Amino acid sequence: EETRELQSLAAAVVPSAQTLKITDFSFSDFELSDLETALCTIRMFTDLNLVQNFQMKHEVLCRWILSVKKNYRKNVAYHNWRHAFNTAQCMFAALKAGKIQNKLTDLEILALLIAALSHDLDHRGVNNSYIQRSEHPLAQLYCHSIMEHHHFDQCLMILNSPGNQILSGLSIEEYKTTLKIIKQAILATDLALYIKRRGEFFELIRKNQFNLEDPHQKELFLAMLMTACDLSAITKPWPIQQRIAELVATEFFDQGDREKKNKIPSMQVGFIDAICLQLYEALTHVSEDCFPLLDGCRKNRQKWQALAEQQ
Ligand SMILES: [Mg+2]
Ligand SMILES: [Zn+2]
Repeated sequence: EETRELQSLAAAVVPSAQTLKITDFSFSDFELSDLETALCTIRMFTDLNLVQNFQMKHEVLCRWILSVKKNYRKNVAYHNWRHAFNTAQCMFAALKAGKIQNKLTDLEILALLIAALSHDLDHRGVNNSYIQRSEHPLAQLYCHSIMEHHHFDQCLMILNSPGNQILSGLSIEEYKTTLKIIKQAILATDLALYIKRRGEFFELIRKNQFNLEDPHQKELFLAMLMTACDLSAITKPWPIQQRIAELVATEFFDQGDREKKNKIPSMQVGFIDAICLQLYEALTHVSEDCFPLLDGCRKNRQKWQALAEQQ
């Protein structure tokens, strides 16, 4: 923890969302410093009116952002702070440009932004087995989103750390509700759960029966939205997506955790067809203004497929 970094961040001016380009679905962070990503994150909380509605003190929000960033591992090629930051930025764009904000309560928005920023906390890389030391070595197949429970645990620890309590201003009831939504939001990032619930979502939509007013359906939508944001690197402009695919590959093969480009195109096409395309199609139906995520995903499939056919 750099007291210098905190002082620096807390005293800095925070440019507008438009100046920071965070309202753009095509947003990239390659040109940004860590400080710049922290400032963008402050703007996200501010423009979603979370700072006002829940009386967050500036220094506390600043300290919390820095604690979150610090608890991601910089030696992990893809699953690091930049991934979480980008997941949060997609959530912001989906709520604003995507116009999903007016469809949710203030607590759901608050929880979704916190969850997006915290969903992969302390990730050690996909090529590194997550070991649950608190369970028997022969009985470690809970598969009940074990790593995600760990990410949530990390999130709660930071939310409760001295000087980092950004939810201090909520009443006890609001606090319990918010924690519950954050927890379900983080667990939703387990792709296994996404695949398990995909069916309902797609069916409900197929029959114009999707009712966001239904508590069960709304919870379902929040889970789908988290997945859409977690996977959004797949919708980025071509040069950015190539870079992001490169990072994932590195973490997977070169043990960027703690044959290649040649196999990447086929792999991205497969992932787009098996998981991504349908999700963004469904999201666009919920909110047409989310179309650019779908457009971006389709454009990338064609680019990767072309390379797959070897140019
Ligand atoms: Mg994850
Ligand atoms: Zn993730």
